Amino acid sequence: AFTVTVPKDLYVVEYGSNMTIECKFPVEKQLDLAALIVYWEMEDKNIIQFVHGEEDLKTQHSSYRQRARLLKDQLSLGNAALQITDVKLQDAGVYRCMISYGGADYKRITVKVNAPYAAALEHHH
Amino acid sequence: AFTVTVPKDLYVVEYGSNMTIECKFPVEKQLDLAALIVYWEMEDKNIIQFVHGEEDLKTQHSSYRQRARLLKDQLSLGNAALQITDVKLQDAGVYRCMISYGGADYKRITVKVNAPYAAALEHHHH
Ligand SMILES: COc1cc(OCc2cccc(-c3ccccc3)c2C)cc(OC)c1CN[C@H](C)C(=O)O
Repeated sequence: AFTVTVPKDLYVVEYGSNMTIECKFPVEKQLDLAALIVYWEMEDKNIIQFVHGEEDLKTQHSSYRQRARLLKDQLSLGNAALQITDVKLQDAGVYRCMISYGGADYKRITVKVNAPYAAALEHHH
Repeated sequence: AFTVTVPKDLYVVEYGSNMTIECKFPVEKQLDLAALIVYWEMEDKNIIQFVHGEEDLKTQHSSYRQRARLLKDQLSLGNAALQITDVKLQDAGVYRCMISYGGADYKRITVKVNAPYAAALEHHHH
């Protein structure tokens, strides 16, 4: 069966750093880009959509603009890796990577964000 | 674009009855089952998986045992309908219909559960 796997289903990262959350699917041969679909979301807001070799960002949620990229470089390795830069406190939650490449499956990844008092306090108001 | 559509994205049902929540996907002429993949989840609790023309119950969440069917007949019509029987108070929430058939898409459906005092009282006391 075609199954998406997640090497680590929980990440805890420090406010303001960068994170790469990985999502693995089988790639036996050379990648067939036109058969590939990658959807990354967080809660119910789109982070990246990838169909026919191109990222589509019309969908992408405000709070992910210019901070979220899919390392297409790893896709040929079978790795839909999402890179978030300048991790905010509002990035903590459940992410889902959904992959269709001759079959389909999806997996959740939970992200916790440690933060110093100051950043938490400004998130508070 | 491959688009899953939901004719009704809100359902109101009475406790202990059955509900059928509707989810439609494009099929022009006769269906290719080896390409069809349907997942019904509810707030990240797996309800149904349908792969290779077979429902997969290996991931089915405890609370949906033998209460959930996918109407296998109407799949050729472009109809992924999830059928829940003996609707519980914990069946209220956001459902998600995920469909891969060449393209891929998913849609949410909210379900509210009306229940009389006694049933709500046992649910409250759980
Ligand atoms: C949230 O909506 C989505 C979701 C998309 O992947 C959703 C997606 C992507 C990959 C695999 C599985 C899947 C996983 C397990 C079981 C069944 C399917 C799923 C649901 C792609 C989209 O775009 C291609 C759009 C956008 N709508 C527009 C109308 C469109 O499809 O053009």
